[PDB]
Amino acid sequence: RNLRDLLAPWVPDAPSRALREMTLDSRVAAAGDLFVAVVGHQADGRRYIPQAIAQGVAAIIAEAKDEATDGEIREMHGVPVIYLSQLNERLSALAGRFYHEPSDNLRLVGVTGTNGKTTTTQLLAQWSQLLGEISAVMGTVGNGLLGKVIPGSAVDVQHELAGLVDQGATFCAMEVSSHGLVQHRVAALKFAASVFTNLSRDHLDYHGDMEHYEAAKWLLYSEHHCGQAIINADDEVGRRWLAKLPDAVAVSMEDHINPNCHGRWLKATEVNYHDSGATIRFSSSWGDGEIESHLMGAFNVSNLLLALATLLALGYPLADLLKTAARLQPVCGRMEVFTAPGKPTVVVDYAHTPDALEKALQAARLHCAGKLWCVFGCGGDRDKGKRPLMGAIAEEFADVAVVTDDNPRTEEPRAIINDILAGMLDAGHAKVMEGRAEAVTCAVMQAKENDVVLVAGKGHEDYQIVGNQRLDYSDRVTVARLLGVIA
Repeated sequence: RNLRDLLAPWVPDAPSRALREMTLDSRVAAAGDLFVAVVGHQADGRRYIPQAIAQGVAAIIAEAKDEATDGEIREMHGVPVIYLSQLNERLSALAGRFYHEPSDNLRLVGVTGTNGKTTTTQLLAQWSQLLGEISAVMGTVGNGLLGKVIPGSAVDVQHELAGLVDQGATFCAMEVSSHGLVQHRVAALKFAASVFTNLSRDHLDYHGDMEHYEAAKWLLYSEHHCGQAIINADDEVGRRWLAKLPDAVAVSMEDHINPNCHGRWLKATEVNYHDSGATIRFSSSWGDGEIESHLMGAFNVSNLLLALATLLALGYPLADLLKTAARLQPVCGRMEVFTAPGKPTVVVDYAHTPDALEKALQAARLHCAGKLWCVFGCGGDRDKGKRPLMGAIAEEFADVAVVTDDNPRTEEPRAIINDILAGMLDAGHAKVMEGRAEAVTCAVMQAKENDVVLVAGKGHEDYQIVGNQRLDYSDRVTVARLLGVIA
């Protein structure tokens, strides 16, 4: 790491200086560092140049706006200060070079969209690893090699990706937020593939607004190295973009592939939602097949198909993907299915809002031949508004609502339950059982073999907050033990 080499693409004259780390934060800027002084929203890093110098940074790269011309090399207390125009725009490229282009030394797949990013990223990372990659993820859950994900500027992105390259990662599945993209946080990453789960947002009913939003996004897209484009054709915006991208892969489970285009495509032709997952029959430009997914609900069929289409597009052989699909697992505590011979199917999901609970129940219903049970409660000492809404949802979308406790904290547990019941048309038809473990047990032990019990609100969280006490408790463990299986 040398300032002169770092800057060679942009500034030919730059002085030679050994550099340690690259940081935007003057507070942590230490001896030998490159401090990068940016102008942000109500913050100007140039103000902190004297501090950084006093802390012994080897060099500084600074926003040129108002202060200097692009490429201008100055010197303050024997420290080179190099000014660059549009530094925010170029920060990704700058950090990329500094960290030896990590995205050129592994297969990076970006996933964008409002929903399904985490799941699709997890599936990409899992499936690629099943086929022999050392895979990693970067997303909302955290960053790391698979099974080692620990819970962010353009510099942080490149640095983290370099970290992963150093740990041996050959594949990385990255969640890309709309906000990250707009702020040029992934501007210089070489994506092998970019996956769109959707491109549809609220607040775009005026066609001028839809046009500006789309224009902004198309502009951003055109500036990035997206690689193979894999787009969900079941999304309306998805379809519009597919019409403009003859090389993009169209993915559908709802009959939106237009075969006249002769493009690359992948479509589920039939899905059987059953008591332990989904059997997905599909055709594609790569060949046809049948996958046994152990994920639940229609949305996860879509996510799986997107990951499949992506890996096919990257050249992973269909036969090997088919042979490994049954090993794909859900994100822990996300529509995570528990089955045991001759017992009801039990799904653990973290759904703890009206919208999430509704979606979870609708997903569970697809796999449910008998009655759908919903075991849930609401957090105490928190916003109470969702309580009757969750009651109404449980009553509507389940056949049996079992209302119980879920982190009652210092609030009277029964009072929370009463607020839930208040939301129902027929509270008397709900079952109430206090002690969460007892409520779970009640549903699981009474439910028929062909029933499904959704246990909602905790997912992977292994505690029940009663009073001030963080009591050891797991829905997953409770369910596993009742079914005689292992969590």
